[PDB]
Amino acid sequence: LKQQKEIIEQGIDLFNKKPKRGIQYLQEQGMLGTTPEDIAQFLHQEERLDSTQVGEFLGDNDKFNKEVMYAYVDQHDFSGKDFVSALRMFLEGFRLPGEAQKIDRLMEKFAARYLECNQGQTLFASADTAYVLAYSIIMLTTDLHSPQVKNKMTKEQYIKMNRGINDSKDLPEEYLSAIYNEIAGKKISMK
Ligand SMILES: [Ca+2]
Ligand SMILES: [Ca+2]
Repeated sequence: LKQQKEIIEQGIDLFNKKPKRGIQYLQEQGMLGTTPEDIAQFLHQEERLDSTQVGEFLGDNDKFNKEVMYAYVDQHDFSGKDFVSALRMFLEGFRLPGEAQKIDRLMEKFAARYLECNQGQTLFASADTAYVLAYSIIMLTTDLHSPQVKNKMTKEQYIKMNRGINDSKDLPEEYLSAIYNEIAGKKISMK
């Protein structure tokens, strides 16, 4: 159709079939800019973009996708010295892709952005500490809250995931138990 209102909704529909097709259509139509920050903002603002497609797009290895993903994470504010809440805010927006390589890029950038927003912060010696913790949380919430895993990961098990070879860049066990309790009682969701 003709009205820009309709064009945006058509782009959104097209994105839901194939993200890059939706983006290009909107760019052709003069409805969307061409920088990573333009696309990232679009991704943040349009709640009707399909959750799974946003995850696959943000996690994709192509150069342009990664730049969009960086800008997308940079438009979050992760202040407050509250790691899990930060991660929950991040993962409210879309559905994590399945491919481990994708989760890995997403978790690495999440961790870098978290520390950048918490510079006086104390627990995490390096981005790697944060990245490993974040990844362990994804694994924990998948293990605890997927009925296909019948032997659930235990608190002792979880703590092991977060050791070696850093061994001082390593997190207190009391902190890992508290996170375990938090994730066991309240799954990571989009809702
Ligand atoms: Ca988000
Ligand atoms: Ca999610």
